[PDB]
Amino acid sequence: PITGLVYDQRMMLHHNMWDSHHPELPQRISRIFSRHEELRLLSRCHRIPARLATEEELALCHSSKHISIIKSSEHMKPRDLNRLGDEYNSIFISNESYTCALLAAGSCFNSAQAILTGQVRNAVAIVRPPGHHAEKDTACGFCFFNTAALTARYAQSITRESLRVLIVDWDVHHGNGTQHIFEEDDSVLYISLHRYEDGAFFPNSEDANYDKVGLGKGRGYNVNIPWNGGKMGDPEYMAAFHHLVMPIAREFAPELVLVSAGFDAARGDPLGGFQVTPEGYAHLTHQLMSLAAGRVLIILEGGYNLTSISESMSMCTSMLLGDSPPSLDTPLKTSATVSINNVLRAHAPFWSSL
Ligand SMILES: O=C(NO)c1c(F)c(F)c(F)c(F)c1F
Ligand SMILES: [K+]
Ligand SMILES: [K+]
Ligand SMILES: [Zn+2]
Repeated sequence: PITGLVYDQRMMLHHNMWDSHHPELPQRISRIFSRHEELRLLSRCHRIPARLATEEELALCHSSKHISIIKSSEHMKPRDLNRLGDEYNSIFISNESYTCALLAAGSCFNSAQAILTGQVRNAVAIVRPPGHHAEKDTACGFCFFNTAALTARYAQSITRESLRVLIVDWDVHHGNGTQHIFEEDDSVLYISLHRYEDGAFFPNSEDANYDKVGLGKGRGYNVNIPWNGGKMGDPEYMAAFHHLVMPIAREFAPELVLVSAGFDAARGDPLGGFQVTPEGYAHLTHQLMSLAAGRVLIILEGGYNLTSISESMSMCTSMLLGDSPPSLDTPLKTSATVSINNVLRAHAPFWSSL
């Protein structure tokens, strides 16, 4: 009954050389790691080493063109880096960015391999840059390669092609890249909760709405839970898990669970505007542990209040370690009930548990 942890200080080297106060800070990962030490959680975990993803691994989800362009940034000069970053939606690049994105992915591959071989029951990956906005052919929203998507395909590559992987994306933003990568796939169930605001919230696309249920063989295997007009918090997230995430997940019966665990829905986040508490994230983690015989990998995505993300992700690791859930502190915001009912109607054709 062992929990893996991967963290490598080298991933701090990715930085914004024009705006050193950009919220996707190097110290996002060192702060989370530190909170694990001062809570004495780190000594309770088995440390899993980081490694570089290979280019062949990147090709599991990304085009050769995209891989070559990001790879080339390693040797670019500052003006050329600024030029190239400005060509994407919300990207900054330094000479170390490519290596850091490689390490983030390879860290998650090693963790998934530890889980699937039974060396650990579950694991946490304290990694940056994030992944879930990255598409097959382009970088986006602070993400270069789609770490969680790659890990799902890597896992299938060391087990069997049709291994059922559930990705739960509780980052406050829609994982546009993850949805698109698996949109026609019934082996990877993608469930995202996200602030939507009728398309006004980043990444600013109606792809995130509840009626995008998947395509082709994938119809039913893409579940968008979009929030509108409300400062959502633990009550809304508990209700979404009770009515939607957990029944669908149980029916799908995943063999591996990946959490795209952004902590920007947290109370205090400067961007998310939501109020999920650390005990909220602990309860969400604890519920997912009832799936896949406990085979859960928690992957850091976004989250920009250094205190909030450090407390929030430490509480997730505490639940993976088997600690009992802390106690939560209200009626759902009326628009949250609407959102949940919209998803319920959109997916009950495909999931009899709804
Ligand atoms: O955290 C994010 N995504 O997970 C994120 C964000 F919070 C922003 F404010 C952005 F402008 C952006 F491009 C992003 F990708
Ligand atoms: K999300
Ligand atoms: K899918
Ligand atoms: Zn986010």
